[PDB]
Amino acid sequence: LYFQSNAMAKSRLLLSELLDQLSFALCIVRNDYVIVKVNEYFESRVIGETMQGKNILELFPESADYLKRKIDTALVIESSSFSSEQKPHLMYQNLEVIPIHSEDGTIEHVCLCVYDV
Amino acid sequence: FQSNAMAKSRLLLSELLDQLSFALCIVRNDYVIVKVNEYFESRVIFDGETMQGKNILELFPESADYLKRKIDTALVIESSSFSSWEQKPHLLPFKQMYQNLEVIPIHSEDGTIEHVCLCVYDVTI
Amino acid sequence: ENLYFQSNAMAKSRLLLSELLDQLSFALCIVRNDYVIVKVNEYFESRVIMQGKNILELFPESADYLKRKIDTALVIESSSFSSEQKPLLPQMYQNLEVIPIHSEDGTIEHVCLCVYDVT
Amino acid sequence: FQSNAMAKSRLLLSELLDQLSFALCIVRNDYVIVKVNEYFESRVIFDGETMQGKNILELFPESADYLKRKIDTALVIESSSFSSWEQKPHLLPFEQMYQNLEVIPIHSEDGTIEHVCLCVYDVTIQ
Repeated sequence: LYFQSNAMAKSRLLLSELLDQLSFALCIVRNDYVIVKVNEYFESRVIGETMQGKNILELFPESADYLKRKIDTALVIESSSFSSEQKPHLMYQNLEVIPIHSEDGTIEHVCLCVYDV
Repeated sequence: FQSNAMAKSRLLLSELLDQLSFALCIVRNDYVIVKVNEYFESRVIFDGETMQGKNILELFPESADYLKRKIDTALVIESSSFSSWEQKPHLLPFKQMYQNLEVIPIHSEDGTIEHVCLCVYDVTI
Repeated sequence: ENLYFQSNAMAKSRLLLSELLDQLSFALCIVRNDYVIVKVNEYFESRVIMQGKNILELFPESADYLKRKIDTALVIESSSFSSEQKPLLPQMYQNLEVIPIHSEDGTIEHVCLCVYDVT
Repeated sequence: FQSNAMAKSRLLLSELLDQLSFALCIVRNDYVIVKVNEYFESRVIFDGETMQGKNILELFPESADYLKRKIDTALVIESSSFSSWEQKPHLLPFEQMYQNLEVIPIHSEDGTIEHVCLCVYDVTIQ
């Protein structure tokens, strides 16, 4: 580590570890279950043409029951959820669902985050 | 209220990680791959498992010429180098834009370069 | 952010890294049953005016709240993510996280403390 | 138990951020400070509010000579530079350790270099 090159490498390595640790899947779903926004991370690590602008329940029917509920919950109770095996075609995965309030106060969107464990 | 706060937070975090992500690979003197990061794995047809202990020149022959010169430069002048990617066959896909390549020598206890570190970055203009 | 020149890209890259670290930055120390501090963040030390001191002796106004939260974790043997604090450590909220540390035997000799900021 | 998984996790993260953190400062081409890290503030006598709209060369006079040569290099050769901090008085106050300095020019739409970025990195040997 006496050479500046080594220091440089260390940094790059550490940043790579930090980034790979915080890496998570993210998309935003409209209240008709369509995706208005997604991670390069989600798109590059799961399951046609592109995820942007289509149905989540139809993209992952293997967990469409589980998903509908977790989304439906958010927009009705209007709060975040946090769930505990595997819930996507990517020990397991954790899911987080945040409702997004419009300026009037109505939810028309939820944020979906899946974390690898 | 607190919901948009959480949402905006996850959104921001996500957007920084997407913009800071880069490919990283470590190779021996013989151009044998010893380490690779998740971003690298996901942008080549190969898994990191098969790539372990393979020669990067052999694994990517369309970029071998360019890559060898770049690695060899770092081995001989004994210092890191940073530049955009000169040669038309890119090692990695992009997903007008371009790619920077960084090459960093790793010195042994004795002083000699025994590994070198490659990082590829993606820029959109 | 006129990223056509390569120097501009590097500067963007650094500013972004800086932004991320600012975001993730938090205060961490580790105390034992004595309430003595045996480990602490550079972040923590650079943000309050430390190793070997008593966490309660250091922050007098908060001492009441701090003891509770520490002693909770070790009795439940589980974690305590919480906000509530009035008299916390140097509105703009500060969330607190306490995590027990099971020693080789199984009994808890330490807890981790984490304080976070929010805009 | 699960408790140790969380602790080690926070410790890991915490030690990663300690090692990746660096001081960052943007200066106009007349040496006037435009933007600065929280991490930079914490390690100088000044605070961010006070520093903004002031000349770096005036704020750290014992370092001005070295800093001007570094910033001017960027300004004239139109390129970034990276080296250890070579002058005896270090800008920032942090088993021997040493500091690295990176100067990066920033081009305007026109082409002209109107700001430069400064980043000070801390290394630790042995």
